[PDB]
Amino acid sequence: EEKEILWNEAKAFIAACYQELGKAAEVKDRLADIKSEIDLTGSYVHTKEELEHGAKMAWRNSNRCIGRLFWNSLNVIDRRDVRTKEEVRDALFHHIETATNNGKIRPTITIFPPEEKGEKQVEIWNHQLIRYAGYESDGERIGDPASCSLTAACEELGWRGERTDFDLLPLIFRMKGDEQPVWYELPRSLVIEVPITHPDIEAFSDLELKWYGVPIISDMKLEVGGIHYNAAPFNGWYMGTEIGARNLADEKRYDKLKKVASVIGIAADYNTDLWKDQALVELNKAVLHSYKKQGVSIVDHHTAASQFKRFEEQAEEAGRKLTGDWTWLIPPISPAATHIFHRSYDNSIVKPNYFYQDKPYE
Amino acid sequence: EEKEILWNEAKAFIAACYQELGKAAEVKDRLADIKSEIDLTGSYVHTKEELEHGAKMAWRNSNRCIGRLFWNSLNVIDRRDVRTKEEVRDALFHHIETATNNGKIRPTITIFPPEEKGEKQVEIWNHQLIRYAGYESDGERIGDPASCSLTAACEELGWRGERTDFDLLPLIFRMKGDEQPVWYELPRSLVIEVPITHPDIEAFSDLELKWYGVPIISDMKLEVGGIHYNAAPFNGWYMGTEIGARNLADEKRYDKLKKVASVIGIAADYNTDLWKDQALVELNKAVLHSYKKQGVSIVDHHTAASQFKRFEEQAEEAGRKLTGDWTWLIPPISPAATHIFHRSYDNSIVKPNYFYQDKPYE
Ligand code: HEM
Ligand code: HEM
Ligand SMILES: Cc1cc(N)nc(CCc2cncc(CCc3cc(C)nc(N)c3)c2)c1
Ligand SMILES: Cc1cc(N)nc(CCc2cncc(CCc3cc(C)nc(N)c3)c2)c1
Ligand SMILES: C[C@H](O)[C@H](O)[C@H]1CNc2nc(N)[nH]c(=O)c2N1
Ligand SMILES: C[C@H](O)[C@H](O)[C@H]1CNc2nc(N)[nH]c(=O)c2N1
Ligand SMILES: [Cl-]
Ligand SMILES: [Cl-]
Repeated sequence: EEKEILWNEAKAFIAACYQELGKAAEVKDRLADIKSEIDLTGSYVHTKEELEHGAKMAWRNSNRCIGRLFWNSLNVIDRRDVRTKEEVRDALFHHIETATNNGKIRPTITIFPPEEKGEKQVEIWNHQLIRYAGYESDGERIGDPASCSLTAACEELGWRGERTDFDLLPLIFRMKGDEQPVWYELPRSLVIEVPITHPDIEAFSDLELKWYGVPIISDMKLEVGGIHYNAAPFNGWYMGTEIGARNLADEKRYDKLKKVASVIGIAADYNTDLWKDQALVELNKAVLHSYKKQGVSIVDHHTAASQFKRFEEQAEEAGRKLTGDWTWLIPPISPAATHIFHRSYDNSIVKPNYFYQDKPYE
Repeated sequence: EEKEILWNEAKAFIAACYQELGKAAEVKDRLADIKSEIDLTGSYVHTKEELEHGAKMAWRNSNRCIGRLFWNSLNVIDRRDVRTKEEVRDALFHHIETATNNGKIRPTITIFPPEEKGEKQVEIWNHQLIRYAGYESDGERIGDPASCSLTAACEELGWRGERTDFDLLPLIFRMKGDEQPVWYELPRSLVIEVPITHPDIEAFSDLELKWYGVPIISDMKLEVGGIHYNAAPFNGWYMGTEIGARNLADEKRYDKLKKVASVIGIAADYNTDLWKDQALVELNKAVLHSYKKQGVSIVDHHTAASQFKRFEEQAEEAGRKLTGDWTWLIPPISPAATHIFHRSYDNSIVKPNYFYQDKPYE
């Protein structure tokens, strides 16, 4: 039953992948080899080209990603050879280091062994390799509320945070065979952080805001040709809105708009003053300014939308059918100022692709 | 064939309408009367209660409307008795006058005779009873580009605009039997306009911006129980974003962001400065300020979203299933600051409702 699914997804992937690579003739043989490998081993193994390209195709088919223009420049690290929790840990450390690149962020994915019989070889508990801890107890909210579950789950296993608003969560993952996951404290020399300051408002530094430079997603499954790489952390650079309009602005997150309104010298009393809208912009101006001033890669939503437009154009020219999720593609600040707002997108799911998978804890 | 459709939509509407009104017992008889009326006349006629309520239900089911909270306070004018183009003209004049109410805008709908055999008795060419003319010739763009087709169609019939950026388009509609539509110049004493000024920036008045106070939609069909009221102009007040983030901001409209950026003293050179986002807010602050300062009703998107939330709550409490269009419900400025952004809506179409119908010209 399962070997039928795997076989059909393999035929589809190889025939398409080799067509884009220009190896349409090599399809016939590679198919037969796969047919035997699935017949005997129950699962086939990707070549380095198939894996590297399949990961690039997956990014290209991420309907909710606005930065898909550079899908073909994805730096792919093949760590399907790891067996010990030290190799995995070091691989995670390396990914952070190489992807950060002193600030010149490289879109990188590290690929660990896939699910064998649906059985995870590696199980990463982090949603992002670099994230801030969250604490909620006695009506006291500290840090990132979105990380409350993982933080508590980490603290159930002997980890303890300093209870600042920006405690670096440890790398926590579980091996196949192990009943409990292990956790490792993040070497702070590997983590670039950016303090948020305003280009013309010196009082903005009184807010003492900051964020990590590199978003490394580690809660999604890379699916390539029937093979399920559940542990494949990937990263790009930030679109400024993600930090200033969601992470630091949301009431369910850092909730900083009232404090931002105070330091910029506007009242936060009346809706018709649009103080939230005004605070949102200045905060986002501060974020972009701070990242550029530090030398950490970042993109504004207007530039990102322009890049995504070229991606649309590039897609049509290559004969590729375009897919996208309008609700996620539009930026949370001035969405009507982008071309994305004024056109529709097909939200059909095309494989290879990245799929969200629920965490073992909460 | 048709009389089957009309009969089923009549059963559904009357049984539901009379249930909400508390006249569930009167359903049985009224149904039978309708059954005979459709049998003989080919179409039935609504009572004043059924029409008034059906129009309120239609507003309540407008998935793309954020201001549905006050659906039950809709002022319904029943002008199904008009026969001459003077009665229709005066009815249109009256609607404008009563709905404006010196600035205290009343949500009002004027209902003209429905399509008889699918044949329109009245055919309104305006998209809004009050709108600005648009001119495009010799690379010269004047007025509202969205109104270019109608403006040219009006000028084909002897009308001529002064070619300012805010020429009031004439009321233009066609009668059943007439081959051509008639046009009437709008009595300017009936039209409230609001000059746009900034609360703290005196240089904003140098832009010489303004907009009409009342949006009166006249391009949609009111469908109530199988009956098609193609000509039923309705109005509410403005949500500030509609004027400042779409009408005056869009490149395909008035395209004022660069000029707004200049008068507020910011550079319009770099994307990372977020000058578009910053200009958008200040322009929208100016719009809300100008309407409140003049005494013309208006709502900000934050207040509107709060009102729409009560509508959601009211819906659940009444046992009513909620329907909405997320893509239209979110405001084009700071959408993530509203609850609407963080929840989903069923975009199912429930009747009675308002349906868009293409204009006879372009
Ligand atoms: C080059 C820098 C990149 C930028 C600026 C970017 C931008 C974004 C943004 C803004 C989102 C939506 C976040 C939200 O508002 O919720 C997103 C989603 C996503 N991006 Fe990208 N992205 C980048 C690189 C990548 C890379 C390298 C991959 C993987 C190969 C990727 C795959 C995805 C996926 C899978 C999602 C959806 C995640 C989910 O389910 O929520 N992106 N991207
Ligand atoms: C009370 C004041 C009202 C406000 C503030 C309001 C607000 C809005 C807004 C913002 C939109 C979307 C416009 C856009 O962004 O494209 C909308 C759409 C709509 N509203 Fe309302 N509305 C109001 C009253 C009414 C009334 C009185 C009716 C009719 C009974 C109505 C029916 C609709 C319909 C049918 C649409 C969709 C029109 C289309 O197809 O584009 N609304 N409303
Ligand atoms: C590679 C990459 C780059 C970038 N700039 N942003 C992202 C998205 C980051 C991101 C941040 N916060 C939240 C999410 C979504 C979380 C999420 C949660 C659930 C339940 N289902 C989903 N499909 C997704 C994504 C990814
Ligand atoms: C009663 C009412 C109040 C209000 N504040 N806004 C509206 C919507 C006004 C409005 C302005 N510009 C454009 C539109 C949509 C035009 C439109 C165009 C097409 C092709 N299909 C549609 N369904 C709709 C609506 C209606
Ligand atoms: C494709 C997209 O859903 C469509 O163009 C919607 C987007 N949201 C919108 N929002 C508003 N206010 N008005 C519109 O016409 C639209 N159009
Ligand atoms: C219901 C709604 O479509 C859903 O919550 C979407 C809206 N758009 C979004 N946009 C972003 N950036 N992130 C999200 O998680 C969502 N969620
Ligand atoms: Cl993030
Ligand atoms: Cl309008």
